[PDB]
Amino acid sequence: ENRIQIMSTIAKIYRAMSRELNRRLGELNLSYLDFLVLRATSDGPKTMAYLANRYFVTQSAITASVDKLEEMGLVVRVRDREDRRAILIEITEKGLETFNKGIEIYKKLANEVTGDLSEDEVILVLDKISKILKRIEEISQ
Amino acid sequence: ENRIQIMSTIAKIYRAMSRELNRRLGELNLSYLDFLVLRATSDGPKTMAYLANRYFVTQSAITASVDKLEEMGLVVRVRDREDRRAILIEITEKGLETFNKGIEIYKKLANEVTGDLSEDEVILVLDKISKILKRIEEISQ
Ligand SMILES: [Ca+2]
Ligand SMILES: [Ca+2]
Repeated sequence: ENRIQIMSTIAKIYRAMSRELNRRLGELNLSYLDFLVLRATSDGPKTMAYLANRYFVTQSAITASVDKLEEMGLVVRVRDREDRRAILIEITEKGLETFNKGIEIYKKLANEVTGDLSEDEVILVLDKISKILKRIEEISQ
Repeated sequence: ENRIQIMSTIAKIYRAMSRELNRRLGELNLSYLDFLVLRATSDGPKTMAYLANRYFVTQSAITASVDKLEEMGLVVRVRDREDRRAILIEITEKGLETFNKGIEIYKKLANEVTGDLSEDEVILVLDKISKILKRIEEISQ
């Protein structure tokens, strides 16, 4: 019924958004996934395992995105002073600058799509779907 | 602010749901995408182009899913009596039976994740995000 429609509508929204975001982020020379790696590392270094798990993508996909971001000078691979094997992906100043640009593109698009909604409506939906996310995350992992 | 959180929460929900659905649908010998092909063809034959576009996946991905579904006897490729090139993917009786089983798995999971919400809340969110979907679809294509 409605509970099923809520989830399928959520899925359709994500697909359309991801498609438009890849298009708009293309001007920053980034794909939606590349942007996600930047968003994840913008607040602290992340392990490649974390990146693949958090955003549900293959390790080869993350390796591909990280390699690209590294070539573009947006992130760097940091190794432990002793165990150089344990690797963290750290964002660069340039990476943060590009990320910030990505955020504004995301922000602009989000305003457009949520247009028909008032600040109140927006907040109502957010509080609610936030409970859905908490549950699926508790169930899926 | 909140408009950005709404979209990112929607994205996180989809990823967690898609992951759990692939797990649960695995018992029906299906992946989330296979289920989507069945859902799309359950109400009428669909072109492979439509399938790839509607669910934002590559044509090679759809070809892979359709080939599998065909081997499993869940769908068939129908050719025009004259132009045998124009191909439609039609669901089979067995395909509909499996689809129906998939729906119940989807339905069960949707009830769980939307648990903290009452029928009213569920409906409120649905009416709202439905407007978001209408807009992004108008913008993305
Ligand atoms: Ca758990
Ligand atoms: Ca348009």
